[PDB]
This record gives sequence, structure tokens and C-alpha cells, in this order.
Amino acid sequence: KIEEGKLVIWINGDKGYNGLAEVGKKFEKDTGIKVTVEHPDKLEEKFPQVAATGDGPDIIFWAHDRFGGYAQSGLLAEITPDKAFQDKLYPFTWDAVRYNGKLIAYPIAVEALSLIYNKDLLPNPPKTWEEIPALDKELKAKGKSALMFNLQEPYFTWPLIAADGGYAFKYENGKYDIKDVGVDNAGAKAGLTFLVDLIKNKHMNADTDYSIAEAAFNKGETAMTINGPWAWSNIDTSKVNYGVTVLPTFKGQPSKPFVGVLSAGINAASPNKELAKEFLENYLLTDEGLEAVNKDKPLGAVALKSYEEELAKDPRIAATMENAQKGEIMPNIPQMSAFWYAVRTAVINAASGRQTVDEALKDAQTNAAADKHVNYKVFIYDHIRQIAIPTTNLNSQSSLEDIIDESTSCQSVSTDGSIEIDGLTLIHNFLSESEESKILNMIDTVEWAQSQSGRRKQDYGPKVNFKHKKVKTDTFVGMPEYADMLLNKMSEYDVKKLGNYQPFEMCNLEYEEVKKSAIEMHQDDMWIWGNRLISINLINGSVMTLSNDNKSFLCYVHMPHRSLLCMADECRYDWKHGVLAHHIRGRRIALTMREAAKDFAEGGELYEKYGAELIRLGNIRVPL
Ligand SMILES: OC[C@H]1O[C@H](O[C@H]2[C@H](O)[C@@H](O)[C@@H](O[C@H]3[C@H](O)[C@@H](O)[C@@H](O[C@H]4[C@H](O)[C@@H](O)[C@@H](O)O[C@@H]4CO)O[C@@H]3CO)O[C@@H]2CO)[C@H](O)[C@@H](O)[C@@H]1O
Ligand SMILES: O=C(O)CNC(=O)C(=O)O
Ligand SMILES: [Mg+2]
Repeated sequence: KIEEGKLVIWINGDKGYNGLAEVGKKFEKDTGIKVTVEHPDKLEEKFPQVAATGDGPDIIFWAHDRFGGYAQSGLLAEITPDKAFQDKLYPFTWDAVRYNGKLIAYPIAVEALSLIYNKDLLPNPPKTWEEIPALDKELKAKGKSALMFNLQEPYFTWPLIAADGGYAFKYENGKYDIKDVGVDNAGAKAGLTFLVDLIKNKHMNADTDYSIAEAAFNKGETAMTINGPWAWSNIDTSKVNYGVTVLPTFKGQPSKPFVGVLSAGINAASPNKELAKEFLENYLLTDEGLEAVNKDKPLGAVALKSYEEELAKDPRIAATMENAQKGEIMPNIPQMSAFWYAVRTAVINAASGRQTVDEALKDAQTNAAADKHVNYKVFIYDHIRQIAIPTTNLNSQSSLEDIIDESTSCQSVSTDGSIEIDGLTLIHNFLSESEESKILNMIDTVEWAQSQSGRRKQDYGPKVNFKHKKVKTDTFVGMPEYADMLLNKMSEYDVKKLGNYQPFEMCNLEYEEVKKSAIEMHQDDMWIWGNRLISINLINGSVMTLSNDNKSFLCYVHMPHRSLLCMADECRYDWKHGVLAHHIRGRRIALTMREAAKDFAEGGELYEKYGAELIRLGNIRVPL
């Protein structure tokens, strides 16, 4: 679980986490309680997975739109400010962190996108999006460009998409109606069409992301960007003569940015809820606390009335709230993340030209009512040609029967649009029936242990605290007797791919269809386990589901009974794998192996502390 007596805090990497850690020091200096501020990548996706097992940070910072999904599953403690503390923050900020009539987080700051422009290049910024193409031709002739901003996150393109009519969910009768989505109406297509036309006409590049746009603006190479308050600190230190103003209109109408309230939720599994309440209320949500965070990266219009008064004069804040007035505060309902996931894909796919605007927004409309796999392009693995074949017969919910059908049908299909997955290897009939019987009779002489998600396990190897990087070898007395016959047979079949394999862990995983056993999508640890992950299908076959978030690809790999799978290189480091429960039939044992990581092998950094000991134990054999 979560350690008592200290506070662990998650906040995104674009916010002032170093200022927040300074508030944590003042907390530690006063209370002796250590505060540790972390900025994990994808923290907003990790928090629901680790909080639901009783783990994670005591306090999570994000915009409020994420928090209704968390609260729905019970991952956020109700917060209990007294009336005097409630009166210290603007009421509208409290309403952004209300879910089913309960306060679920503290509001910190109000954020909205603005147009940021270089006054020395562009003293009169455009009032309209429509005049940017001609603005770019003028500036292109002078070695500059008009406008660069993050095209990879729909947050930055949403103001333009909403402007002429796009919306997430209609607000009607005091509620958000999830049955009425507006991402494929005329207004949304008009705005995304304009964005895609800007890219077709080379006024923007569909690959531009947050860091590329920020550097270009901050080096003085583009006349405009679009960003929020957290970005101003980096502009300041580059001494570009910038201003902050209203976003341009589109088709005569204002751009409508989704307004975020940066918010602090308290993990429901936390045993430190009183310490978190003390920190947030009397250390962070003070003039001195907010100033420390603001001096690192600006927060926007803070929720605390006293410190906002001291900030009202700032013209950048005034422009932020002018844009906020033209947009809307985001919903916080659970479906907001499905909305964003869907719109993220439409924008990427239309901008790249892979899909037209109409079909990209038609797909996002459908998926905004949904599991981010629904948005990915689906492939089936052709084990003969050893490529993944794009298929529209399969989706993220396809049955085992449909996947098995497709994995033979796909072999007579054109290779167009196919991909290779480097380091995916499938060996169809690795074990004979009698070798499998031999191993299975040995395995069922050994005790099974209860594990996660309806699996049982036999574990041969060290106890590993992955989070603390600590290893115990008390339980590690060797590898199972059948390890040699497997390792030799791996070397005989394909020495280049499966040889020189020193098993650091062998682990049998038992699935039963009656128990709904499964294993969630994951990447296996890369601190102690090395490149090649081996899995051998005993008793029954199944499907390894592979996903690539970076590319939005979903690939089904049918693993027939007695096949060997090896996931290495790209397949191991760029993709996730898992076994969905509805792809298990009867009983299956996955006979898995990990090899040593490089830090643990004969020339690594932890070879002396752990690696040499693990090699000795892994060389001895347990008789059956
Ligand atoms: O692999 C796809 C991507 O999935 C992950 O990003 C998701 C998030 O998990 C979703 O929550 C959502 O993100 C929203 C976000 O909730 C919303 O607040 C706003 O984010 C702003 C933020 O308010 C602002 O303070 C500042 O930090 O910039 C953010 C925008 O970058 O808008 C987001 C949508 O753009 O949707 C995305 C998917 O788009 C994962 O984190 C990604 O690494 C991953 O690539
Ligand atoms: O094969 C299975 O059932 C699940 N296996 C893995 O996640 C793996 O081999 O790393
Ligand atoms: Mg795995």
C-alpha cells in the first residue's frame, strides 16, 4: 500500500513541480513529514490503475476533467473543508471539483489557452484564423513563420474546432447529456477542415508537438504560438518580447478553449488524508504557497481570492480570462477521457492525411461514447509472412473465434498497409504432445499460488520489489528440471533469436476460463528482466493482444496450443501485451521465462550486488 507518515504527490511535468516541492520543504521543516513531489509520465493514466489496488500517490494534481472518472470508482476521498476555508476560494472553482454533490478535490488555478505572439515580428496579431495563411506567406518570405503550436494534443486544437459549433456533450436541464455528442457536426468539421488545410498548404507541420512549437517561439522563429500560463516562465527567460491576447475568431465566431481548473485530489487509499488536508489547505492554498508554485511556472487565475487580488493586474491573466470567457469549463464526467482519446485520434489522423476530416470525426463521434483501444488501428498477425495485416473485420472487442478465423484468412490478403513488429517471434508447434505431457506432469506435482486477475502461479526466481529496486533470494533455490530441455530446444530451433538465454525467472501462469482469468495490458519490468520474454502455451492456446500507444496500433497474435512466443526489441520496449479474459478457453498454463537484464549480467552495475548471485541460483535445478 501507501506508506504512512509521509506524502507522495503527483503533478504533471509542465507545471511548477519544483515550486511545489519547495512548499513541501516548508511542510517538512514545520511538521517533520517528508513530502516527495513526482512528475511521472502519463500520471493521469497510472493513477486509476495503482489507486484501485491501494497504491499510488497520496495527492494527485490534474485539471478537474479527469476527476469524475476517478471519483466514480471511489479513488478520491471526499474532502471536508470547513466553511471558513471554503470561503477563501472562488465558488465557481469549487463547482468544478464537485461530483454527485460531493467535493472531490481542492481547486488550485484556472487555466485557458491564449494566443501568444512575438511583438517584434508581429506588432498587430491577426483577429481571425482566416488571415493566417496570408500572414504566413508574408513571414515565410522573411525567414519566419506565422504560427506553431502543439498539434498532438486535442486540447490545443479544440478552441478552433468548437468555434463554429463543435462540442463535447450538450448541457441540458442541469446535467451533461452523454447521449448528445457534438464532435462530428458541421461546426466541428469546418474547424478541423481549416486546420488540415493549414497543414496541406504548408503553413503548419502535422508533426509539430509541444517542445517543437515552444522552442521555435522561444528562439524567435515563429510569430505566434498557442499555450497556457505554465508556458510563460520559459518565454520570460528567453526575453522574447511577447504578448498574450485573445485567440483568433473562426467563421466570424470566437475560438472556444476548454477551460481547466488545476485540482488536487486525495487518494482514497491514502492513510495520510489528514496530512494531505493540512498540506493543501494551510501550506499550498496560501499566498506564500501559491507564490512559490507561481514563481516556478505560472498557474493562471488562482482559486484563492487573496492571492488572485495580488495577481489581477497581470495583463497575461486578463487575456487568459478573456479567452476563458469565450470557451467553457470542461465537464468532469467520466466520459471526458473517452471524448479526448477520440478527438486526439481524429485530429492526428486527419492532419496526417490518413483519413478525411469527415471520417476521422465520424469515428471520434462514435468512440466518444465508449478503453482507449477502440480508437486504434487493428492488425492481425500473419505468422507465415511474419507481418501484421490491417483488418477492419476485427476490433478491440473481437472474439477469439473471429481472431482465429482472421489469422488464417489474412494470409491471402495484399500486404498493403501491413507492418513489421521487430522482435515478435512465433513458433507454431514448439512442443510435441509428449514433451508437453512430460512438463505438465512435472508441473502438477508442484504447489500453485494465488495471484492477480484469477491466475495462479508457480514462481521460480527471486522476490522483487520493483518499486524500491530490492531483491530477495531467500525463496530462489533454482529453476524447474524441465528448464534445460526448453532452453536447448530454443537454441536448436533458432540460435540467433532464442539462444544464449540465461533464465533469471521462470514463472508458470495458470488461467481458467471458469475463473475469468486474464492478464491486463502491460510492459514487463526492464530493471531486472532483459530483452527477450518467452511464453509457451500449455494445454490450450490463446491470443496475445499487442498495443502501441505511440502509433495507436492494436495487433492480435493468435498463439495456438503448444506454441512458443518470444517478445523482444521493438515488441518488448515499444508495445504492451496482455491476454484478455474472453480469449481464454478451458485451462491454459503460460510457461514463461525472463532473462537477465544488462545491469545484472557479467558486466553490469548490479552484477556484484545481485547479478552474480542470481546467475548461480538460476544455474541449479530442482528435481521433480
Ligand atoms: O496515448 C495517447 C495519449 O493518452 C494520454 O493523454 C490523454 C489523457 O490521459 C486524457 O486525460 C486527455 O487529456 C486531456 C486533459 O485531461 C485535459 O486536462 C487537457 O490537458 C491539458 C491540461 O489541462 C493543461 O493543464 C496542460 O497540461 O496541457 C494539457 C494538454 O496537453 O487536455 C488533454 C487533451 O489534450 O486526453 C489525452 C489524449 O489526448 C497520455 O497522457 C499521453 O501521453 C498519450 O500520448
Ligand atoms: O502469456 C501470458 O499468459 C502472459 N504473459 C506475459 O505477460 C509475458 O510473457 O510477459
Ligand atoms: Mg508480460
